Amino acid sequence: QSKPWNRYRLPTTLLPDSYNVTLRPYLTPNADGLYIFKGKSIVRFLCQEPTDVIIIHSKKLNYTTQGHMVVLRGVGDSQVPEIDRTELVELTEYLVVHLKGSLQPGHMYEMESEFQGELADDLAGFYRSEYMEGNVKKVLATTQMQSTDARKSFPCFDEPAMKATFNITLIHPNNLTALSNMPPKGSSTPLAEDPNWSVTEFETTPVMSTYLLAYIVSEFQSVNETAQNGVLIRIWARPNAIAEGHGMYALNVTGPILNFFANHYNTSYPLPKSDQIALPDFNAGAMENWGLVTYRENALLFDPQSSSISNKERVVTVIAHELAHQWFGNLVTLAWWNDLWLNEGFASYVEYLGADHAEPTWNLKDLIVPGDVYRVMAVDALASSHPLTTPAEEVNTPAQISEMFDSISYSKGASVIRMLSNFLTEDLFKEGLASYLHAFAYQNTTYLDLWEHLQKAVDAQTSIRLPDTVRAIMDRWTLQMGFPVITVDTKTGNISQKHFLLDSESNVTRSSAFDYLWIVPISSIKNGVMQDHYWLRDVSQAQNDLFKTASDDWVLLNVNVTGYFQVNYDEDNWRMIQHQLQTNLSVIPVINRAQVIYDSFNLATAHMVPVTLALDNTLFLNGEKEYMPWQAALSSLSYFSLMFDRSEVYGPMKKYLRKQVEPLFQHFETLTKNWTERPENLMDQYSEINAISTACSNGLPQCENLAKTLFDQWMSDPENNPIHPNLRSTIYCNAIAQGGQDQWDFAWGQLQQAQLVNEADKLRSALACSNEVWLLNRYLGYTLNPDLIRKQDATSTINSIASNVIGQPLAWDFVQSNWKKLFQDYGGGSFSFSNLIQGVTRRFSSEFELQQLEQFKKNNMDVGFGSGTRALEQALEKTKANIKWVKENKEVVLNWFIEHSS
Ligand SMILES: *[C@@H]1O[C@H](CO)[C@@H](O[C@@H]2O[C@H](CO)[C@@H](O[C@@H]3O[C@H](CO)[C@@H](O)[C@H](O)[C@H]3NC(C)=O)[C@H](O)[C@H]2NC(C)=O)[C@H](O)[C@H]1NC(C)=O
Ligand SMILES: *[C@@H]1O[C@H](CO)[C@@H](O[C@@H]2O[C@H](CO)[C@@H](O[C@@H]3O[C@H](CO)[C@@H](O)[C@H](O)[C@H]3NC(C)=O)[C@H](O)[C@H]2NC(C)=O)[C@H](O)[C@H]1NC(C)=O
Ligand SMILES: *[C@@H]1O[C@H](CO)[C@@H](O[C@@H]2O[C@H](CO)[C@@H](O[C@@H]3O[C@H](CO)[C@@H](O)[C@H](O)[C@H]3NC(C)=O)[C@H](O)[C@H]2NC(C)=O)[C@H](O)[C@H]1NC(C)=O
Ligand SMILES: *[C@@H]1O[C@H](CO)[C@@H](O[C@@H]2O[C@H](CO)[C@@H](O)[C@H](O)[C@H]2NC(C)=O)[C@H](O)[C@H]1NC(C)=O
Ligand SMILES: *[C@@H]1O[C@H](CO)[C@@H](O[C@@H]2O[C@H](CO)[C@@H](O)[C@H](O)[C@H]2NC(C)=O)[C@H](O)[C@H]1NC(C)=O
Ligand SMILES: *[C@@H]1O[C@H](CO)[C@@H](O[C@@H]2O[C@H](CO)[C@@H](O)[C@H](O)[C@H]2NC(C)=O)[C@H](O)[C@H]1NC(C)=O
Ligand SMILES: *[C@@H]1O[C@H](CO)[C@@H](O[C@@H]2O[C@H](CO)[C@@H](O)[C@H](O)[C@H]2NC(C)=O)[C@H](O)[C@H]1NC(C)=O
Ligand SMILES: *[C@@H]1O[C@H](CO)[C@@H](O[C@@H]2O[C@H](CO)[C@@H](O)[C@H](O)[C@H]2NC(C)=O)[C@H](O)[C@H]1NC(C)=O
Ligand SMILES: *[C@@H]1O[C@H](CO)[C@@H](O[C@@H]2O[C@H](CO)[C@@H](O)[C@H](O)[C@H]2NC(C)=O)[C@H](O)[C@H]1NC(C)=O
Ligand SMILES: *[C@@H]1O[C@H](CO)[C@@H](O)[C@H](O)[C@H]1NC(C)=O
Ligand SMILES: *[C@@H]1O[C@H](CO)[C@@H](O)[C@H](O)[C@H]1NC(C)=O
Ligand SMILES: [Zn+2]
Repeated sequence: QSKPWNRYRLPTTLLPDSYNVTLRPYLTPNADGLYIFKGKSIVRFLCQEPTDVIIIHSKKLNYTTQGHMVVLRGVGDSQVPEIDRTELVELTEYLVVHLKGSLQPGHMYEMESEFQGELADDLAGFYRSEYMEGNVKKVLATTQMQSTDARKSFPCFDEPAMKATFNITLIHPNNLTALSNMPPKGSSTPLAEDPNWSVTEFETTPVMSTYLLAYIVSEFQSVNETAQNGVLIRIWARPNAIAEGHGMYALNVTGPILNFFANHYNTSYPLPKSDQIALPDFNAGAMENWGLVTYRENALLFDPQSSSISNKERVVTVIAHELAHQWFGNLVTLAWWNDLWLNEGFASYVEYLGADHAEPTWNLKDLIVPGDVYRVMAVDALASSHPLTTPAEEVNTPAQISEMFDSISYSKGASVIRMLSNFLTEDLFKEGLASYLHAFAYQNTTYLDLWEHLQKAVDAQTSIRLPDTVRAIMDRWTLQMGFPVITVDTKTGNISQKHFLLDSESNVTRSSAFDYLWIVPISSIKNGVMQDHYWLRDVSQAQNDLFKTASDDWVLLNVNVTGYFQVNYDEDNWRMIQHQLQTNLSVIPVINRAQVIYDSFNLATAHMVPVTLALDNTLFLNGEKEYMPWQAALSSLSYFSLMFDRSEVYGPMKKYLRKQVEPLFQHFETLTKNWTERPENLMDQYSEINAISTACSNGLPQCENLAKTLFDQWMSDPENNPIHPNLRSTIYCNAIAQGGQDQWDFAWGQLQQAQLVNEADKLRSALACSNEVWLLNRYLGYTLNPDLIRKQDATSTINSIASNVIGQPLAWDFVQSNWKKLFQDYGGGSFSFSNLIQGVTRRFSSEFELQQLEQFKKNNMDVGFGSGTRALEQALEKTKANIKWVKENKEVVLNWFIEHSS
């Protein structure tokens, strides 16, 4: 038999009841420059099955406990066995307490320890974060337990189902504020041994998972609101950020969001208070710690004076996402990491619902389609994809756990759950969801538990009828990878499904229990009129008159793309759809106007329609005012720009896009009153942003003029920037492009003195738009100077230069030549050679450029490629694919653009 301390999963012989944890960060280094934290903990646990060994998680902790690493006591009048020895097993991250006798079933024990670890700047466990206020480097102490890092802060049974209550105490400098999951018990008191420190105890948590604990010591201040029901709401940030009002939007939306979810979940917010904190350079983005959610600054803070509308959208949705978890994930927790998709998928879906409550005019629910659905289909339409579900017994190590957090989990998770809610109807979905939350509150679940509760709700009504059980249906979408293309022959109404792969030559080797057949919910509209709903059963082919048309009619499947699939038609039907969009576009829902474009380009890639059919699907856009369909086109064509923008194809492409976008440009010119005032709602602001971007980058003289006027204006009065934050990135870029070193030097100055990251980002990126070789090269010369360009921004800046058709050869030469600086930057901070390689080689699409990539690889003898080693092979393989796609497409595409550019 194997020794349990060499297994990655904990025994089930002992379960925790409750913990006391006292942590003390030392925010002053020890002289060799080491930061530490000290801790003391007691865990009370119950013996379920007799055992002579206590196995608990511990990671990078030194123990200073008197005697062995722990002291062990009986609770009440329980006797305790003597300890034989305590040992640390690093691989499985265990503290192992060998006893001289056995613990007894039904008895409770208390295990006490004293310990310390590094308070490292490593964003893991209890860690430090350094940042600037004026001339002073500030250091705060914060946490990130997700997923398996609670054990790095104190010894604990560190699996999500082993829930317990926690009594947290922080010992901290007396002028700093201490925060945790729960409110403080009362006022802090001086530490007797050194009154320069204070002691803050927090109220007992509810029964909860280790990965959701948080505790923070900082100088941060807050804005506050007390909801009607007494729930205290705070936004925490740097003193200067709070003073500038940058927390106000977050504060504005939080209350409405929490209220939405309490109703949505039919369950009261389970905590006395809600803290949200903006952390500078929090690389994890956001973390849903129960009652103390952490965010990176740019995710939580908003500056009205400098920030675009998309910045506002990012804030409200990120908040909605993390707050969703305060019920789904935190109150009811998935028993194991193999089910992470359900948790993350669920939040990734309802983030739109919660945000929609806060901003009900913005139509935010739509954004899941571009943002998650089409995003994840790009990777789920590969042979190298994977099922949402993973057997629990395959997910053991901290590395395997981390692999759970990917695109499939979040975005497909969101997509399939949204499909589910839609085919059940939302009211039914909510009833099952409430039932599930009430049944399992403060406990753990698998996805089968959710299915079971949804089934209960289905079985309790008569109106919604399904072709099979909730499980059986969802099994098709969760146990196998990928998704079907549904193809309709409208002459007969024959309808088929096959596993959709972008690469029509690809070999799938992952087998499916279902032979890649799905049970598919199919909505459809015929001549602008909703039809009866239809289910494709697990068959390759079927027939229904729902999908059979006359010659003047059209049909269109998957209304609003609720279903996780793409749709192809016979050419006649495609043409009727096209005719419709050409003559009265408003007959077809805006999301579907986008879909037509998204799907057909994917179908063209897969060789299932000709590419010209996809391009025909953009012809209607000259009368399209709305954001989404235009965004579908821009996303689908960016590859065409990337392949062709150095070729004869490019002039007719530009000309075609100029023709298409001119009327939209004109529309907004009037609507915005000569560009003085933005459109009202989000979608229209977005459409305007894209229209100006598209107009300018394609050389519409009117947009070019606008950019010069505004940038000249700004330059004549630097302190009063006349350019609305929504339009900044285009106007900066186009105007630098048009100009010389005057514009360039001016924007360089602004960059150097910018206080706000986002504005710095815009400037950095616009500077790459110059059409002077000498400026781009000089600029390249700065990117490795950490005085002029932050290191974490160097490869980004190089990529932006590479993106400039003129800066392509300059960047490539620069990367080649200074590659001999992996050995400055695999050592001194990561660097992401991987993203740099992809960026600078993205364009490569000929034999000659392939020969160059090869010849550059012949610098294998030493230096190698570091974290970009795999990227470089991807590059050579992507280039081969580009070579092949350009030979197949260049002629057909050139002539289509010539033909349609007037
Ligand atoms: C986990 O932390 C809890 C909070 O520190 C502990 O509970 C507290 O124990 C204290 C003493 O052990 C009690 O404080 C006072 O101490 C005096 C000492 O002279 C005692 O007489 C008193 O009982 C007590 N105060 C009063 C008003 O009587 C606290 O009563 C108590 N706090 C609580 C219960 O909220 C837990 O003991 C500790 N857990 C373990 C396993 O050690
Ligand atoms: C947890 O305990 C670890 C093992 O006891 C500590 O790791 C040791 O850190 C020492 C530095 O504190 C290093 O030893 C020497 O330190 C002296 C002065 O600090 C220096 O003169 C030497 O350069 C250094 N010796 C060497 C060979 O570098 C040890 O490197 C290191 N030992 C091991 C086995 O890793 C941790 O510091 C300690 N952590 C905490 C938070 O308490
Ligand atoms: C958090 O919510 C607050 C309350 O809803 C918002 O406060 C609103 O700020 C608006 C922008 O500053 C103000 O709108 C207009 O500002 C112009 C500029 O001077 C004035 O001419 C207008 O008179 C004024 N509004 C009106 C209706 O005349 C609002 O005054 C103000 N609304 C309220 C109710 O106080 C915050 O904007 C919001 N914070 C963020 C970051 O979104
Ligand atoms: C954490 O604090 C809580 C709340 O004070 C402690 O809960 C008490 O537990 C004791 C001993 O089990 C019971 O007698 C009390 O009735 C509990 N009080 C409440 C309000 O539940 C809990 O024991 C503490 N945890 C640890 C490990 O000491
Ligand atoms: C908390 O107290 C510490 C110690 O007095 C203050 O930290 C000093 O701040 C000054 C600037 O005012 C620096 O020049 C010192 O080097 C700091 N010392 C240390 C160890 O950081 C700190 O400013 C106080 N913070 C608050 C919010 O009151
Ligand atoms: C959970 O939902 C139930 C059902 O809507 C709520 O209870 C209903 O509340 C309405 C509101 O006036 C009453 O008229 C109904 O008679 C109630 N139905 C039942 C079965 O009691 C309940 O308020 C919700 N709970 C939470 C915490 O949101
Ligand atoms: C994981 O969650 C399950 C429920 O999904 C917990 O099992 C329940 O425990 C409660 C309260 O102690 C009992 O009332 C139920 O009868 C149990 N349901 C079961 C066993 O199916 C289980 O305790 C949780 N696991 C851990 C380690 O806490
Ligand atoms: C639509 O589907 C039907 C089958 O369900 C196809 O009709 C069959 O054609 C085969 C040709 O070998 C005949 O042997 C069968 O007897 C036909 N079944 C009938 C007529 O009911 C038809 O070809 C399909 N048409 C499409 C996909 O355009
Ligand atoms: C398709 O999505 C659109 C939104 O893009 C839905 O239109 C919404 O309809 C509801 C009910 O009338 C209204 O609350 C919203 O005002 C509508 N928004 C807009 C922008 O029109 C439409 O309901 C969806 N269609 C289907 C069949 O689900
Ligand atoms: C897939 O197997 C086929 C055999 O039909 C082979 O021709 C092809 O090269 C293989 N690999 C790819 C990526 O197409
Ligand atoms: C276009 O269709 C919409 C929705 O069916 C309708 O209300 C509108 O009258 C139509 N417009 C024209 C110009 O026919
Ligand atoms: Zn999440």
